[PDB]
Amino acid sequence: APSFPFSRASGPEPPAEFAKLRATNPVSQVKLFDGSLAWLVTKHKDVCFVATSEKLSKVRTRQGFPELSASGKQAAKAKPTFVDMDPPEHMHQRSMVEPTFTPEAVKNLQPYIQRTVDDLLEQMKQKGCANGPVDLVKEFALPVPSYIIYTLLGVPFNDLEYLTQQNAIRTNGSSTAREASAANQELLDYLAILVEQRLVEPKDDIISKLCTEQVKPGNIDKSDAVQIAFLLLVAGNATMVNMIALGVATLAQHPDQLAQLKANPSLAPQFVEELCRYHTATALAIKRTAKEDVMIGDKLVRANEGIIASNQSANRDEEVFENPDEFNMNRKWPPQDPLGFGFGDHRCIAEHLAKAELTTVFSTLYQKFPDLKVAVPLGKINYTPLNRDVGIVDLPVIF
Ligand code: HEM
Repeated sequence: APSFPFSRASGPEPPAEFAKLRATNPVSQVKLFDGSLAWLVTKHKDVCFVATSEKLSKVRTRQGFPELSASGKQAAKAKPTFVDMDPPEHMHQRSMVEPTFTPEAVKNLQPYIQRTVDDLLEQMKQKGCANGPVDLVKEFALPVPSYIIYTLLGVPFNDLEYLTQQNAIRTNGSSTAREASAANQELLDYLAILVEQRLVEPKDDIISKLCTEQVKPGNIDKSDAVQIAFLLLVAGNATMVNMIALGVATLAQHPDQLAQLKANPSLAPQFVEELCRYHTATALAIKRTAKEDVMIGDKLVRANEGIIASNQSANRDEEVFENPDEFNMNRKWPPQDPLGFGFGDHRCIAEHLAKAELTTVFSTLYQKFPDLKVAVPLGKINYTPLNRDVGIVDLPVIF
């Protein structure tokens, strides 16, 4: 049984192990850091199965849950939020914050999203270019999702820049454990303040909604509200940043498609669709423990055994996506759902918001800067460590 998680084949590539497993051992056992075993599911059909089976659980206090790291096991001790709940608890809490993320609400947020992107682009533009190349991540990829989620949560405008930086420290590779923990606790303390403030004087934001609709009524307590807000913040911000950076790098890697996108920004949604399939920046979230014996393919997963369903592998499943390793924004999509945002009940609550942010970025970026170019050789891009989800740390660009 090989050690898992695997390491990416290279900067922009997924672990090489998946393709081989999909072809000769679709459901196999892998070894976790603590020596425990878990079943790794690699085929699309099987990942969908794992994502929806009611015989499987997300509760981390269940023996057999596939924790992939030491900190993961320790974090499982805290009171859980809907991300780690099974029905009916899951939807009971998730539904408390769903409203802001529906396709309709996101559609209505479009002008705000566009406005946020335009402003950041305009700033990045005045950030000059005569003084050398600028870092697209620090100047654009990072603040776009950060400002949007912070603003949606209820953070005032003047606090955005500082909080964006602090939340970034939480996951920065350069950050020490101490710095990361401090930023983490700092954000939690700040949200606790906002919750106290919004309880007294609610505004038009998620935190306020939690306070008035759930805290005051006594459905949840203040700390719960804080944890739900924190979850919405940290769950996908880092991923958003990486996806934006990865999209820019990918376009540079395929001049033909960049030319096509420049000539037709209306192709942004298709490009984002292909981007979320090709670069599965969140590939270790579909994990479960078997509540009872379950058969998957030619394997029997016994009660209390853990399962890791790789949506990254599923998105490269040759049986579903033709020429899966080819990035093609003009790709002819099959009826099967790409799994960049998961599947089933737990499917990313912000899938629509995330795609809207990406679509806005890629339909505006090259209209603002038609000659935007990565300022270093593509093969020199600074990707995240290979033992981590795919992403880019920094990306110098000129325009
Ligand atoms: C483009 C970036 C994003 C990608 C690719 C992504 C992908 C995912 C994936 C694969 C999952 C696991 C779904 C499952 O269990 O099947 C997930 C869950 C989740 N994501 Fe994201 N996500 C993104 C952005 C966001 C953003 C912007 C937020 C916050 C505003 C967010 C909040 C969450 C939450 C709270 C969950 C847990 C949902 C649940 O368990 O019910 N995600 N995301």
